[PDB]
This record gives sequence, C-alpha cells and structure tokens, in this order.
Amino acid sequence: APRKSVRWCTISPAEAAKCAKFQRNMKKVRGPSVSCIRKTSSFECIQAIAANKADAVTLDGGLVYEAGLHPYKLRPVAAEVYQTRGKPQTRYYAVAVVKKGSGFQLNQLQGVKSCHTGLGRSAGWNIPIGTLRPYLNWTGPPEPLQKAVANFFSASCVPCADGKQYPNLCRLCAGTEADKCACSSQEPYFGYSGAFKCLENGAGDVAFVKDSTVFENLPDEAERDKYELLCPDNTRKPVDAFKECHLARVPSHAVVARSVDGREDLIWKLLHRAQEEFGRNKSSAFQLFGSTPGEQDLLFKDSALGFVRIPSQIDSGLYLGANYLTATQNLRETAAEVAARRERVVWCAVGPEEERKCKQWSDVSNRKVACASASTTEECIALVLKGEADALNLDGGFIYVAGKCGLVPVLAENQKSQNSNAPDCVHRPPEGYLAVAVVRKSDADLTWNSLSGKKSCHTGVGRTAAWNIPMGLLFNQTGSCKFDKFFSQSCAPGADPQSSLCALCVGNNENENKCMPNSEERYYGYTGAFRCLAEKAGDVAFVKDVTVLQNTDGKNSEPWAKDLKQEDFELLCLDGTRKPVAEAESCHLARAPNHAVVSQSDRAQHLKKVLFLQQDQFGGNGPDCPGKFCLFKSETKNLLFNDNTECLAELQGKTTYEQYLGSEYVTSITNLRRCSSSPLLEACAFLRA
Repeated sequence: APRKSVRWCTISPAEAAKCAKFQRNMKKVRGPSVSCIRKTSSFECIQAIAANKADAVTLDGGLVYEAGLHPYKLRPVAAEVYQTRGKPQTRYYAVAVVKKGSGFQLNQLQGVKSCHTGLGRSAGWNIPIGTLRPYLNWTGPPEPLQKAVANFFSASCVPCADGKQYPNLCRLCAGTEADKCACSSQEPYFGYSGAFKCLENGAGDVAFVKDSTVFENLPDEAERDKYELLCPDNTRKPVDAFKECHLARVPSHAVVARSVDGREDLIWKLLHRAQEEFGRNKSSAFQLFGSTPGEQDLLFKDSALGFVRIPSQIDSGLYLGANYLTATQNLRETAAEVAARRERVVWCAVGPEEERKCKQWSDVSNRKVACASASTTEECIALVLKGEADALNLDGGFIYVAGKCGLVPVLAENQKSQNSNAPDCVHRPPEGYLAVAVVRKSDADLTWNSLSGKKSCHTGVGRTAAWNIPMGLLFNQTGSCKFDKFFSQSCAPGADPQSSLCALCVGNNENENKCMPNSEERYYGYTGAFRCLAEKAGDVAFVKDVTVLQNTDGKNSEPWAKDLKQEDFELLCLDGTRKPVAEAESCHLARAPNHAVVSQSDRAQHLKKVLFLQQDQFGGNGPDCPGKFCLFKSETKNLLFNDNTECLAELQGKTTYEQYLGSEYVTSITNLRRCSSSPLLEACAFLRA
C-alpha cells in the first residue's frame, strides 16, 4: 500500500487556487493524492522543495539549471510534452516577436522597449540576453547582468527583476500597487502569454516568447498577421516560420523533485493518471493543461499533450544539454574566461592512474589541454555530453554508445606495421587490431567448443577488446542471453561484484577498486588481461594479438610476466583448431576497428586541430617526446591512448559510428544489448529522441 500525498508547491495565489481543484477532483476518482503548498514563487518554491516542505513542481529551463545545484540539487523527474503543429516534442524554439513594420531587426534592438516572460527563464532572458550580449558595453559577472541589460534597452518588464536598484527593467510592467514585477502570476505580463501582451499593448516593442505563443492567444488568422518574427539572419520573417527563424532551441518544461527521497515514484503515478483521467479533452470536471482567462500556464504550461518520465540517471545539466548548458554560463562567467574555455581542450580520464598522466599533459601543453576524470568510462562520456568535458580517447566498444549519444569520431589511432613504417601513418588508413583467444601450452584440453565454464579472462564488459566479439559469437553460437552462468568464474570489469562474470578479479595492492573497470583494478584492460591467466589465475583470455607480444619474452619488467614465452600461449580458432601467437592472421576471431577520439559534433575540427599539434609535439617521431612527455607512452599499461599506436589519423570517408565501425560490427552490438541494457544509452535514447 504506496504512500501519503504529493505536496506540489505553488507560485501565485491563483496558482494555489487552480491547483486545489486538481486536489479536489483527484479524490473524486480516488487515485493518488497531493496537497498544494502555498508560497511565494517558482524560485522560492525551489528552496521549499529542498527543505522537505515541498517537492513536485514544474520549472522553465533556465530555472531547472538553477534548480539542481549546490544546496538544492534537484532533478527533473519528467518533462512535459507539446504538439502544436509539427509533431509531439519536448523542446522548443526560443524566439523574438514584434509588431509588423516596425523596422529594426535583431541587432538594432538597442534603444527600444522589450518584453520578457520573467527574469531568469531561459525563454525570456537566457537566450535573449545571451544572443544579444555581444554588443552590450558589459564585461564580466561581478557587475550584475541586470544593469547591463537594464541600460542596453530603453526599458521593459522583466518580472523577477529588481526594480530597487534598477529602473527601466521593472518599468513597463503593469503590476498594480506593489504587485508589480512579481516572479509569479500576480504581476500581469508575467509568463509567455503575458509578455506577449507587453508588446501588443504597446508598452514593449519586442517580445521574446515561445515558438508557439502568439498562436495560442491569437486564433483568427486575421489579426495574427499584424506582428512578425525576428530571425538571427538580421531580418524578419512570418510568424509561422520558426523552423529557420529562431534565436534558439531549449528543452521542454519539466517537473522537478529531490535527488534522494524526493518521492519520485509517487509523483509519476500522480501526474500519470491525472494526465489521462483529467488530462487533455478528458472529463469536464477539471482541465489539467488549461488555466483560466486571467493568467495562462498555471502549474504546468498551457496546452501540452502530457508529460514523460525522465530516466533515473538523467541529471540537471544532462537534461538541459551542453548546447544550452554552455551558453547559460557566460551570464555567470566573465567574457575573458569564455574565450579560454572555448579554444582549448579538456580530456576526460578514467582512473587516477590516467588522471595523473592527464595532469602531466596539461602543464606540458601549457594548460592547452586541461583535464577532468570520472570513475567508470561511461561516467566520462556523460560529462562530455554535459559539456564539463571536451572529448576523450575511446574503445570502439563504447564508441558505439557515444555515437548514439550524438558525439562523433574525430581522428583515430595508428599502430605500427613494420614495412615502410615511419611517418606515413598520419594519413595511412588504419587497418584495425584482431580479436583472438589465448590459453597456455599447458592446458591443451580446450577448444572453442570445449570452453564451457573454464576461467574466462575479459579486458572488460561491452568492449571491442574482448567481451563484445566473443560474446557476440556466443549469441550466434547459442540463442541464450545469460552470459552470467554461461562461464563459471571470470573477471569482466563493469559487471556485478557478485557475478560469475566479474568474479575472479583482484582489485589493487591494498585490495581496493575491485572489479572496477579501470587502471587501478589489475584485471581490466589489455595488460591486465594477460595477468589473468599469465599468473595462473585465469584461463583462456580474450585479447588481441599484440597484447601477448607486449610482455612475454622480456617485453615488460613487472614481476608476473617478465619472462613468459610467446610460443607458450595459443589461439583458439573458429573451426576448432589452434595456432601460436606468432601465427595470428588466419586464426583470428575477427577484425576489430581501431580505438579513437570523439567529441561534440560542433567541437570537432578545433579539437582535431589542437590534437595534431600536440601529436606533432610528443609522439612517435615527436621532437620533444622523451625530453618531457611521450603522449602515447604509458609504462606498458595503455593509458588514454594505447602504447603501440604511433599516431592519430583521419577516417577514410567515415565519420558515423555506423560507418567507422562498419555495418557488421555495429548491427550485432545492438543485438547484444537487447539483453544487457545500458542506462546511459537508455538516457541518450530519450534525450536524443
């Protein structure tokens, strides 16, 4: 038997008002239960939630950002969806309206009366001010943005703005006595609709509202045309025309709750039913997405198909997305820094081992490449999708993912084939390493059929290196998903600490990071992949050819395999035979795409560029290489970049993840995820949609 009530908080009184009905009505059907908590406004409302008293409630982009933060830390459980022409979406165009004829356009905005939905809201501020910013006569954050804005225009009415110190900004407002400039319904002109009025009534000459404002208000095609629409091309365009005309695009409004014990579960069901039982067009009793004539969008935006549950993992930053995220910091960050933050790179590291390395690179490159590391690799990706990163090397195994999260491949990795070896590589098309299986000269009582439940050595879960290919085969070999029981004891980082799969790991010296997919744990990756059956803890190992050769026979000083033999271990061919490590090529599971760098679509080129320089500085023939740092060098461990890799090269007419990895590798890995499902991916799936 579930829980109590969802104390949804409120801005205006009218807000508390219309809410109540909701409350009432609800009971009539007997589903969930709420309780409209009376309070100041959204902003304040936020705090209320972060101080038990409240929880559920919708917030505009701009807010959300502010929402999930230092002391509040609140995450959007669900975003509301809107149709309105086109198809159901969960994002919207940020635009600028005005009255027909006027004369100015985007840039000429200076010296006029504006209109803003509310101070802060992405819609009527963040983007607006942001896009205009360039020409403004302001520097960095210390000196309030308000001021800047304030005396850029002639005047205006920015609800939440401060009239105290600031004049104009709260001038054009229509608020009655002291009800003027209220960050809630009270002061009229607050909201998308209201703000529209601001211009309609002549006070303001330009309004910055939603891609579907007017429409809502002005039905009769007639009047409607009386106003035009501003497009960043420094010209005007028809109202309905916001596809190529619009300042920006932002994520839809979404209800936010607490990070932990914020009653997530509850909330969902609450809206869930309510948005079906009394959502849009349903019973007459109450109208969910429909506020009174008075003020519009109350509780939730006015007219919006319904809402959709945001995936557990999606966090503030994440949801808003980089695009937004980044042009929503300049307003709190100086002008100088911006530039810096732009041109320059931030590599994402995995495991402190790497972290340390990463660090080095900074000072050497003179900070040009700054750093930021995460725990799991997946964790690193996020950050890039969040923008806190910039880009990082990557296994193809996950490259799939990254791609699916939008980012794409930049340059790739070029090993070293002993032929006409030297510098060519830079453009020399990368072949790709090969998937093979290694056992011992001893235990020859094993074939690719005999395997069953031996001692599986995996570099890590869901990776080109090992896991992926074989596992694929295991599903093409057998139609069963359970790879857990399939093999008795093993070590495949990224899996359950108490699973047959992860099992056999060994953490650190002081037995720390155990099963942890990263440097620390000594059983993750290539190097560690051998240390499995090498010291005899593991059995058949899953690595590429070279692996063996980069340790056995004096190719690694570390205790364990400082003298093992190459001829010792064997490959476990497909038909069922065997081969030596020396003789690879024929006895090869398959060809594996090379690892590579990846970034945010837009942040490509530059990145690449920068990288080349650095690659020109301390790489294979890199002049300053051993004199300071050898980019690719990672004390026989393969940190950030591999170790064999001699250079970074482009992609022969293939920049999609479908193209780089090829339709074969690709379609397959999907099939492998049909069982084991990823959250990050899952996220992206909703996010990218």
